[PDB]
Amino acid sequence: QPLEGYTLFSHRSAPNGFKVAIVLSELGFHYNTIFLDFNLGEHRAPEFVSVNPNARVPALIDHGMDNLSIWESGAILLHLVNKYYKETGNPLLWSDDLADQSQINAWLFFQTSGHAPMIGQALHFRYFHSQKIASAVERYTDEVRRVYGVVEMALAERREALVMELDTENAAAYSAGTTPMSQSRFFDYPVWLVGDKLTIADLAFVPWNNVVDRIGINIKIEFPEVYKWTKHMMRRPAVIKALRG
Amino acid sequence: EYSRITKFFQEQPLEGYTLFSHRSAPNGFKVAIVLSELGFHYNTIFLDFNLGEHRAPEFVSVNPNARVPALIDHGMDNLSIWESGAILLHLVNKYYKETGNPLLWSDDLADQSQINAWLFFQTSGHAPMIGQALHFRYFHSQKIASAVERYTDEVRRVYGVVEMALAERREALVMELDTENAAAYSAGTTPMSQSRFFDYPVWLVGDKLTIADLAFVPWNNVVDRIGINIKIEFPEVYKWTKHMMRRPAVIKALRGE
Repeated sequence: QPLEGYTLFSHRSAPNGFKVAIVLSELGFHYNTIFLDFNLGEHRAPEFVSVNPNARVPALIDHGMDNLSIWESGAILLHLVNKYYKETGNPLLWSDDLADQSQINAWLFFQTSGHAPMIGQALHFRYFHSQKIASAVERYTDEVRRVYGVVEMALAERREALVMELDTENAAAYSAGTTPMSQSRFFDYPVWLVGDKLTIADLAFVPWNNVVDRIGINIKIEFPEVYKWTKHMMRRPAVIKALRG
Repeated sequence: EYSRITKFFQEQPLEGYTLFSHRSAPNGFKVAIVLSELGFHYNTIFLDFNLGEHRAPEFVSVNPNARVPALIDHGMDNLSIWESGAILLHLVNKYYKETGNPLLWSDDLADQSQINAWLFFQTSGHAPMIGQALHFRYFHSQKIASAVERYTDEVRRVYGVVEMALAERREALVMELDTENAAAYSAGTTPMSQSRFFDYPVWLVGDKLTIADLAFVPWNNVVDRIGINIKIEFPEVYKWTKHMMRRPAVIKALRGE
């Protein structure tokens, strides 16, 4: 076990595994990746249960801090941004403002408990359950859509503000609905969930967005803002260099 | 309708806290609990989704998910925090920042990470599973035994991870204190289950009560509705919850306030 660096226990499919890799990369941390293979029982295998009681990906070992283990992608990101800010004095992907950090946590916990889990069941009942049961598939498909509605309405709100301050010349127009914000030349430019800066709250959704297509959800069509917002993230070098393996 | 909710936002205080909850809401009691343990004075407003109080304009903007619990930290320009996981963390950052003492938290980066590990575990794998078992076992448009069975299996699996974890904390506690019997306990001569400190409280993180432990209290008192008999199959969890459920602040939180 190395005494400097990080080790990330993941799995080829694991979306929360790519989520950690992403943040790990955006922050310039050097990490090793070990893909546990559950089709042999290495996830519940004791050497790892010590690192993660939940016996599953994703898990992180902070070699710097006496090989400390952090399971649960949500906690891993808060540990990573905290350590990064403590080290440089620069809150990259985070915020040195308590009010912003709570809003960031709000969206982070909202993603980990109300997005990934709903997408998870939506998949189960649609692909792995022991029988086709529509009422159950539609339950998560509907819930997952509602959550994208929440995210989408928030981003359109942040956008409205931007497109309405860098173009106060036609604000009332882009506000009354008379004319779509699609026509403002200040559209394209990226907006985020909190702090008008990229943070882990925005990143936490990406690995899960690339997959709600196999659940029948077409973000491109039914969630415009969520679409741009994802496209802005996928286009990041660090993310590109991360997503895959 | 929701004029009351729109009224409240026209008379917010400049200090104190307001907690939007619901009689059933377990994460509502979870915030009340931590709010109480930290000595914070709060007002509680039970939204009745029946009159669409959650659809009120003022509520949704201060809380995008339009669900409960939601905490307004009036002292901080009515800063609104809508996730239960985010309400706990905020509360502890403030208490530590103010008093300079990490009650229910920690001032060591390593410990905080362990705390947040469990915190995310409960809010993301524990509460949501229990919710699905409750749904298929009681409110879903048709009975799907396969569904009910799976979600009751998962809470039991999750409860197993917290059990084996507290079981480790106990083995470590009974071996540290009660040194007049450590040799045996390890040798195998004595069961160790008969140590004087066997019913003593063990905590998930740092040998102290944290928000990682309390988060489970509300959900622990609910799993009896899906068959889980904690006292039997999850003894360690049993003592742990009992210890917590016996604290004056927690019982104050419980019996509504």
